[PDB]
Amino acid sequence: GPLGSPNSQYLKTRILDIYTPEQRAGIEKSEDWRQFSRRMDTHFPKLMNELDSVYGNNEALLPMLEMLLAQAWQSYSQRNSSLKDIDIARENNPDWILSNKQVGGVCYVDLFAGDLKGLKDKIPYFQELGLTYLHLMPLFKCPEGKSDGGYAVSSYRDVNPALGTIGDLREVIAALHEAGISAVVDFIFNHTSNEHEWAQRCAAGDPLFDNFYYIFPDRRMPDQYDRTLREIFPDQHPGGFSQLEDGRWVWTTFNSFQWDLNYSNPWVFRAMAGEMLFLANLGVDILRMDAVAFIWKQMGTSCENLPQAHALIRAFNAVMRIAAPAVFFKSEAIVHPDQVVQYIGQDECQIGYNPLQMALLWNTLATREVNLLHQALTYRHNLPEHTAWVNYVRSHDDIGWTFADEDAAYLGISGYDHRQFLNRFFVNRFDGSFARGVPFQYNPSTGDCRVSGTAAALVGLAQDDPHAVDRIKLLYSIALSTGGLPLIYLGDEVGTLNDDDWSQDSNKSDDSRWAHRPRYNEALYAQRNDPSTAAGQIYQDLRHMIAVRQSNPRFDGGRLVTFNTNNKHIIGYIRNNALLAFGNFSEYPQTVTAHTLQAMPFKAHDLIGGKTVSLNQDLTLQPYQVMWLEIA
Ligand SMILES: O=C(CO)[C@@H](O[C@H]1O[C@H](CO)[C@@H](O)[C@H](O)[C@H]1O)[C@H](O)[C@H](O)CO
Ligand SMILES: OC[C@H]1O[C@](O)(CO)[C@@H](O[C@H]2O[C@H](CO)[C@@H](O)[C@H](O)[C@H]2O)[C@@H]1O
Repeated sequence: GPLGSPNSQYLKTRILDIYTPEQRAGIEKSEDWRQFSRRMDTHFPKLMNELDSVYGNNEALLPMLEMLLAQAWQSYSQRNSSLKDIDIARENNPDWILSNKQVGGVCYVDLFAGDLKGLKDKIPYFQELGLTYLHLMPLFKCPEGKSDGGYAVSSYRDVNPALGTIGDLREVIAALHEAGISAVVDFIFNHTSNEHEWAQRCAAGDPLFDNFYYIFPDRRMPDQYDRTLREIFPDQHPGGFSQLEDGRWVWTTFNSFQWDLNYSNPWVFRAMAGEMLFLANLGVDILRMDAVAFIWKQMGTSCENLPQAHALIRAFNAVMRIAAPAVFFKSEAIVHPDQVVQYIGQDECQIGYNPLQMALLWNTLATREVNLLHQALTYRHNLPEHTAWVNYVRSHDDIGWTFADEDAAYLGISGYDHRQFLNRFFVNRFDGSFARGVPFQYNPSTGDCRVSGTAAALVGLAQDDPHAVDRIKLLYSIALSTGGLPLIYLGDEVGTLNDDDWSQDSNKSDDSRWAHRPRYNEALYAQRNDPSTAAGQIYQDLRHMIAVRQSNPRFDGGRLVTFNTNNKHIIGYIRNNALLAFGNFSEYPQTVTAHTLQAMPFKAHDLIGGKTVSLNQDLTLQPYQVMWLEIA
């Protein structure tokens, strides 16, 4: 703007006004201030541009921003020197996320290890597995009873006391860092629980919390909005709103006890940015940006993926570039693939879940046909510089069939009919199916349904299907080798089956996702080194692929080129022009012809099986065989 308007230099002089002139002189000369000052200059114009694009000439914008930047300085000043070293290192190495060295795991602290002290005791296991990244499921205070598995947050600062204290969390994070492991946690920034102090105060009409949520007097606007809102948990409530005891209606995209925060209020942004800086200074390395798609609402639209949602995330990003450069964002957007990828950017979310690949791994097991998977790896895999996918096989959530109908239509596939088939297959309602999953949120108004169940349940391990172990290794091979940071759902690496206690526990019984949230299975973990057990076969074969990925630089980076196998059952792709991966999605042997392989060297070492493979004749793969062939 013109002479007189706000800019980094203006804002910095006002930050320093809290100091006596004597104190100020010292602050300005300090190392912390020089670093803060240079990052302000570099990144503040982005923060201002993004916020201006959202809030425009809102009276509260300048006061809120000065408040937030004063907080950003106090936060960076307090930030521990070991974390400032990580800041400098990541500032100098934006592609750390793209290294083949990275392998992630995720677990619930309570289910996997009891409590935070118990989790700290599991760290030698994480090292034995090879993890360099560990996502811990929501850790903070939440409603007793039903809390959407911790996702209805009653406090961003107080640890759930069943898990331990903030001090225990601090020690865990430092212990993870000592072991070479990044700490990853959720930033549940779209909504709080209805017991959160802000929600109570907002609903009670406390002016300090005016417009922190979206509360309406009656159904007039909810009915209007509901004309275009998708139902995420239709078993819980219709549309996007829930009714308070006093008769008013509040926006609740998810459960009725999760109230969507009102980002059209710039004081909400500032509030959440303060919570973000608190997590940063715990030493968190990556924040999982929960429900990114939903943070802006607009009548007559889906209220998903709106331009302002992307702008607010880029504003949050610039706050981290200024006050905690180590802290990266992981986008969790389970939406149309055209929209998934728009969250991924060095200035937005540097990494994002890849639900397209994950959904299509499962699809290809069901159909035995790699067509959709091949299409996605050909046209939707490669990303902008300085960004990466998080490739995964399962998560704490159901599987949604989030492939693009337009893509499927190019292949002669009707998306609607195909999902009906996938849904039947994976819940064991299709002749011959190996899968033992359970439905989640069947919606009779749309035909939509998703699938619950662990990786091992969905491949046939519960019934001892002789192909189950090999199916698990095949799916993980692809997440481990396509390019991106792979994420193991801990428990999968020993073949953990569903919890069949869940259906009868009245705090869980309306949420079939609890089927694939079992506790740590001591008996299976105890078999992990025994090659005659399914646990041992799964664990040693995953561990072997992790060792290869992490040691072999032909896996480095996020880029791939697909290779046409000329066999509809076999997927093929090349990393770094040097590693040729084939995966057979058929339960029968399948061949890649000598003719298809003419451009390849006569012989190549297979890193999976350890044998030299001849490529100048027909290559027959065993049912569900993976080969990782060194061609350069
Ligand atoms: O269910 C979800 C939507 O299909 C939400 O998922 C996220 O938040 C939910 C509420 O906090 C929580 O239920 C779920 O475990 C969490 O992963 C995700 O934000 C969504 O997948 C991304 O677009
Ligand atoms: O076109 C005949 C037959 O010959 C090749 O082009 C090899 O010379 C086969 O194509 C395969 O190999 C290519 C180079 O490695 C690769 O890019 C193709 O994806 C793959 O099918 C083709 O089948």
